[PDB]
Amino acid sequence: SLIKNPILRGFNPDPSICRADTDYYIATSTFEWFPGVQIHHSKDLVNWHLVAHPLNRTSLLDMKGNPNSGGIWAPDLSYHDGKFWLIYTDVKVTDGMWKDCHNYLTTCESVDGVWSDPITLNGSGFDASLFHDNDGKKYLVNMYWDQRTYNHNFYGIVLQEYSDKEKKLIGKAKIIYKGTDIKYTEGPHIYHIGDYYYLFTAEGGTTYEHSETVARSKNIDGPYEIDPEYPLLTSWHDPRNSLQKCGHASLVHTHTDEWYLAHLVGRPLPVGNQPVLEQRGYCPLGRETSIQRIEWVDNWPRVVGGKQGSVNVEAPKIPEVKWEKTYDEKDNFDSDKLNINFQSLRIPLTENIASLKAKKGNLRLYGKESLTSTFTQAFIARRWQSFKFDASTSVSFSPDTFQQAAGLTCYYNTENWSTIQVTWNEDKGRVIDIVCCDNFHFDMPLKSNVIPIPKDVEYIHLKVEVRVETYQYSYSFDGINWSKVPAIFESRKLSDDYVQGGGFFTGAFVGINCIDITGNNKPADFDYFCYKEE
Amino acid sequence: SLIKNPILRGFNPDPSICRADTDYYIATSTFEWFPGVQIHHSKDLVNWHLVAHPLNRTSLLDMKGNPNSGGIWAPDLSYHDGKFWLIYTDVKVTDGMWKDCHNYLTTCESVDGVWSDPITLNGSGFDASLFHDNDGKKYLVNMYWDQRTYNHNFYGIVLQEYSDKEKKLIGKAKIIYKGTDIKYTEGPHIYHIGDYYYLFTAEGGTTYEHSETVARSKNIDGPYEIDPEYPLLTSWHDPRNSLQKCGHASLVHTHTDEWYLAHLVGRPLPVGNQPVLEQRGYCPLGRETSIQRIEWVDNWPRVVGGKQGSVNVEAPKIPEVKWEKTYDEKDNFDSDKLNINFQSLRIPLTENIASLKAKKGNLRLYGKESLTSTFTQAFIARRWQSFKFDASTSVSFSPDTFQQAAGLTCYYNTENWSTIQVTWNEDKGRVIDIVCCDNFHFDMPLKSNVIPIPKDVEYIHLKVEVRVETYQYSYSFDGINWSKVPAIFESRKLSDDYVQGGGFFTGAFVGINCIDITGNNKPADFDYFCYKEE
Amino acid sequence: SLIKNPILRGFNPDPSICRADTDYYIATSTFEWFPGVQIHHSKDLVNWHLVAHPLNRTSLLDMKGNPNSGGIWAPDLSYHDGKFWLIYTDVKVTDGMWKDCHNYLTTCESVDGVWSDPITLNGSGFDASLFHDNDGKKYLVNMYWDQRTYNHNFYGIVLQEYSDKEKKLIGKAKIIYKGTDIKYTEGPHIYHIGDYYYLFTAEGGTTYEHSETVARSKNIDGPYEIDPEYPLLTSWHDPRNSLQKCGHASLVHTHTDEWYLAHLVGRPLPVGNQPVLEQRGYCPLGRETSIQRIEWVDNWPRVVGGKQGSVNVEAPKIPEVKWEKTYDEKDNFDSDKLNINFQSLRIPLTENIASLKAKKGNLRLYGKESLTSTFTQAFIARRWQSFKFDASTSVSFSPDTFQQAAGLTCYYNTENWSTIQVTWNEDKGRVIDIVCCDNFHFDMPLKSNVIPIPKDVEYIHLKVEVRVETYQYSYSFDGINWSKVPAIFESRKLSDDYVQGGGFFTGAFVGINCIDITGNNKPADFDYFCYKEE
Ligand SMILES: [Ca+2]
Ligand SMILES: [Ca+2]
Ligand SMILES: [Ca+2]
Repeated sequence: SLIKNPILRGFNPDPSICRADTDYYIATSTFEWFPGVQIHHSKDLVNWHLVAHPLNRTSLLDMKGNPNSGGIWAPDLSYHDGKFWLIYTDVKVTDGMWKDCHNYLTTCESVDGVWSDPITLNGSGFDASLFHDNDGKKYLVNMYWDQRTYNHNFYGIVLQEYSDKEKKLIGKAKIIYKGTDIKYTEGPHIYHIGDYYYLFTAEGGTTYEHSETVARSKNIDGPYEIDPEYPLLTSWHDPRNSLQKCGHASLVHTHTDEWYLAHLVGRPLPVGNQPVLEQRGYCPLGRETSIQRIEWVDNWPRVVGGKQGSVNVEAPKIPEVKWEKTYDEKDNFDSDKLNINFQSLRIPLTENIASLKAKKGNLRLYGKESLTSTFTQAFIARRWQSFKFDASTSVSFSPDTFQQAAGLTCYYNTENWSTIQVTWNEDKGRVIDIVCCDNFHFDMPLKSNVIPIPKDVEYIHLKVEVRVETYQYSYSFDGINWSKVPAIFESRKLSDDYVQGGGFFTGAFVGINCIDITGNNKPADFDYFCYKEE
Repeated sequence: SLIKNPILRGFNPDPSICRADTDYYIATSTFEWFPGVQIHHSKDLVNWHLVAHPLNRTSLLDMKGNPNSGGIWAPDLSYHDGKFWLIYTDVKVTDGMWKDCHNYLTTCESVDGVWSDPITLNGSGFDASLFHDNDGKKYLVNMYWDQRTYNHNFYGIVLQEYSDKEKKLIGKAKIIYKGTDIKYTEGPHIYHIGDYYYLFTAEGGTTYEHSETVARSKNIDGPYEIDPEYPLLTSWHDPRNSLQKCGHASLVHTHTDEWYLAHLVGRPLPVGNQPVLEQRGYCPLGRETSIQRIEWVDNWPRVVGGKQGSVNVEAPKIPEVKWEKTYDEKDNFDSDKLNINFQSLRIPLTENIASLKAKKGNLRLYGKESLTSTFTQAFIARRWQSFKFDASTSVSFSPDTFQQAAGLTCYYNTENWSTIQVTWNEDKGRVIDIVCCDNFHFDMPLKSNVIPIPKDVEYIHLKVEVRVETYQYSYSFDGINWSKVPAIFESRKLSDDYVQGGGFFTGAFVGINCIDITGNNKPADFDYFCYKEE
Repeated sequence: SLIKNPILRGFNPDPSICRADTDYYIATSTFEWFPGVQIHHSKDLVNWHLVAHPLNRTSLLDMKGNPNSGGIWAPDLSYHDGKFWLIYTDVKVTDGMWKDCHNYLTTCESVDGVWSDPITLNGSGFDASLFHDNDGKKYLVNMYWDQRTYNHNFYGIVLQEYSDKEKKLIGKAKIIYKGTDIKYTEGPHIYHIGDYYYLFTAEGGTTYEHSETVARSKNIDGPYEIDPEYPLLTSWHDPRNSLQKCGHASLVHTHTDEWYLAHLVGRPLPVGNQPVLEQRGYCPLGRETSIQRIEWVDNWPRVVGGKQGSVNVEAPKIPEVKWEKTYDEKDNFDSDKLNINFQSLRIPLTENIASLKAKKGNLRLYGKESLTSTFTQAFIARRWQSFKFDASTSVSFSPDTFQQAAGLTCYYNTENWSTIQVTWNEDKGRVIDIVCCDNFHFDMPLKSNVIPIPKDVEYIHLKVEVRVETYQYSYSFDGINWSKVPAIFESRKLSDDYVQGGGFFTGAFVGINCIDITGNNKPADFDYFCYKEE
């Protein structure tokens, strides 16, 4: 069988792969999207399904007010002593001389279970990872941040013993490794294999310069020798490769005695007839997860097929297990549980923000704050996972002020989004309008040419057609006949590469929202949500 | 004798003056500074003292993660039916096409008591104010925000009945007034006096273009006719006047049948030999509160002495009552209660952040997040209230990493501050260092020329000398002999006028903090805090 | 009758008014536009006509390569000893800590005669002016530039005797006046009237803060006393006045013993429902010339009708004399003299750039450099002189590459313009296209939708309709039926107030050009040029 990369499409960065007997799991980072930490499962490493988000209660994860691309950075998922261990990081400051954050540990018998109250770790840097050694000792490793303005911020990798008995870090923390001249040394994981401790790190930063390198030591404290052939993984030198930004990896040893390496990538939109070294590309699907096969040479791991990483990869010798889709293309909102592929921003949804119970067969969003708010938005959304797809919904809404709007939205962060809305105007009553924000530049391109909605229309149908480099919205008053709204958007503008600011770590979403600035919590009822990839 | 403006110095904007029998109060806005809403008291309108901050627990005010210059905007303090009524606004979004915010009402029989849990009002704009009519009815007025990108955002003034019985706004909301051509129409207050309802509004924005205008109507919902002589109050046309930005006013009728108008102002640093129309000034003391005498002509109020506002103002006919200072110039941290002049950022202090109990005679700050964090800083500060002063402290601190730092800080917001710190270096051990941020540009100007601290020094004394246009830090190991540190700072860079971004609404502070990025909560012990104006 | 301001419409700044017996003249600045210095004539001060541009040969004026808004700044025209004297300034550096410039004197018996080769003066500042005293002595006054970065650049007014006999400045130069606290002291002119030397200066800068102030002395050297009522002229304090930016004035004493004051102004486009103090306006007609009546009070001049400047002004007691228009609404290019309302950029036109002698009834432009070049553009243009007008042309052109284009253009400077062009495309052949530049942001909004021109079309008609806040281009293949190009432009973007950079001193023009990058000098024949105001 063949692995066809990427294995986890759309926004799914920083893969932490972990084996539990013959089950395989990957944890990916979720940043401001709630509930936190995606966990996907596989039997064969080829086919994956989404199965859990452990961080689903305020006591585990409180991101109210968190900056864009703050919150959950690279997660670390392990399996030891018969249970799963999750190290996660809440990032509070995403730019400037500091990166204030807090690391925590939680555990659970199963990935989809009720995770334990969190244990407080440290905050010396992000990318915390829990290593379970073969002598029963446990160690936390993370990057150590140097805020000093005349120094590179990535001071190296710190190691400190973790005591499960005391439920805290113990002993002295030590810097064990400083990285290579590529720098941005982060993503540490340790593996004790045969004669060595192997320290895997990401380097170069999570852009086109991304890489993974491996160092080794006979003792856990180092010093570590660097692979003479470093990096292990990178496509920096090959701008034509389908998989770019190859780094932030983690290693798995299969029950079939084979070796695979999960890592993030970006897949740029077509760059066209433009300088291939200069214009490396825009990635609206964010950072995704791929897996490479590893072979060993002179006691160093090496990527089969070359450092750049390959698209089609020989799968492990395991019977094929494909999964049915975890969502319906047309979700009629007939269940009381919101589909696992939907997230909301920063905080748990409550019945005062969203309800599937108020009116059977509908999702009712009670209007809250605007698309620019980092507090409470009545907004659920799912990832773009293809460059070509249709998404649609229909909504009943009776706004009586321009302070009320409900609609379909393509969204990256609070200053990068577009939306088609049902809202209201003094002279025309209920109308369809377009609103967008392009790195904090706001526009309403239709101006007075909004589209009036007849009083007798109950559900207004709204659709977006995403077609690689561009996308466009349409509406329908009968669910059959659609009309195009003349605002065409560039997909590249909902990409990690385009958005401004220190945090550019998520990806494009498509979703539905209800805004009510007045405080009246006006309800909008959505009859369905469609997502269909082409 | 005479009132000498400003009556409330340093950061004290948006004055809401309120009479209760023969006591007078002014509430001012506090934004991200906690506890919220400053209330000062006076018998005579001449002498004022700081007495309360009602919003002092999370159930009233939850500002964790709030943007700079979000949180508490203009407050509204009234006295009716034997108790005080405070309307306040928590602003969550301070820039862009929306200004997401939430208005609330709380009451108390005394300004310094335990205020009631907040009643939820609306969010259609800020500057909410509660008007008690003489027929038992009550109304809320506030600005109505228009987010549409092709429109000015200030749509006018909205009115809605408030029901004390039902604990909520009732009936329909109505736009009662659209303002003049100066626009930015906000700060609405209604006064029913004789035959008229008078509607006061601030206009022009809280910059050098600030003003106040009065309109009147026979009925509460208008139409309102505008004073032919508008504005009531403004120094926009007079760049040389000592008081600038004159606006956002409230009216009081004294028990001596006299009329006074509290309003905000800015007092620029000397502009020097520079064009007086172009460089209107930098105000490191933020917006302060002044009060003018009012006289009535043809049933319109008029500012005695001219629209620009005067520094010296005839006092009401009340026996003078002066107040003891509300702080000591040298605070020895000898009491279990932190001085009323100190605030912290956003959230309640807890014993895990700051303690006066852990080591009596010291304030112990347990290190938390950096100076750039909008979450939890172990940082207490007080307002600059003069252009010339000294402030100093001494600190006992044993950092073992550059991730730990404690010191004296002059601070405006998370991207505008400077500090002298006890911290640590690999080669020199404990050292004194300088850090600063100038509109998100960071620097550490001493570079390798940090100042080693001898192992035997227990408390390191730190001082800032503020001298109008500039300020500079010094240190001492003995408390007697000071050494200047060669980094000279510009006071104008800690001013409303200098700082970048949509929220520029506080003012300069000086205080003491402790940072510990590691997560070890390393304690710094501060023996005293001095503040002495020259 | 009444004078109706402005008397000189469109780009006509810095008026230097001059009486010669019973003729009145006003010179205005022309910056990079050639030939230099516009001179208008009048018998009555009510009716004006454009009659001369003295600086019409390279020996007088060499601006090849000059920065936008460099070249000819405020001119100074006087009449004395039977002839005209013109002081002019060629500014080579328009931004930064210096304003490198050179002042010159030329003379002529008539304004439309052949002016003498220039006498080199000084360079210590711009705004040079020649004062002829009644004792036969003559003096140059100009502003004196201070480049020091910590100082305001406007050091005051320098005075130095000029010797007609020696053809140079003689003796020592002296600073005679430092200006008021408004600063930007420039535009000095001295008038010896009765017992005083009156020194008039512009202050505040040529923005909405512009003004004129008068000071006086019994001796030419000062000290000068400043008018207690200063300024003499300004509308800074009155944002609603029709005439804004009132300053940079000159005084005339008529032969009827009356006093008038020529000055520049800006007339902003409608600002709409926007804060009147904040958005003072965009002026696409640049800075225009107005005239006020002067009365004397206590030996100080005073502006009749108030300092702000009036639109309607009592005329002097002189018979009214009206002038024929100086252009045909439809210019058929039948004369071999290019119409006086046409200028070109920087350099004299030669028969290799533009010729009326190549084909009778056509203006042939031989393609040169792009719209972005400060060197050689084959481009002639006339001022926008109303907010509402049609301009059009028809062009015969056979481009065979996208490197060749000819058409109609609205133009402010090299990085602010738009144009409709006849050009060429690989797939479609000859095409109509649109190109624009918006503060150095370039766009071609039609993209691949360039408009094919049929092979048999010999003249392509091109037109712009300017309609206050917007304008739009159209074309016709038969001169009868017109098609609109779907692109709408904002008139405010061709305004002094919108353009970036240190020099913002001209105004919008409309004209015709031919570009040929290949070096083939391909000819474009223009059959007519229409300009009709409405
Ligand atoms: Ca349904
Ligand atoms: Ca003490
Ligand atoms: Ca012709």
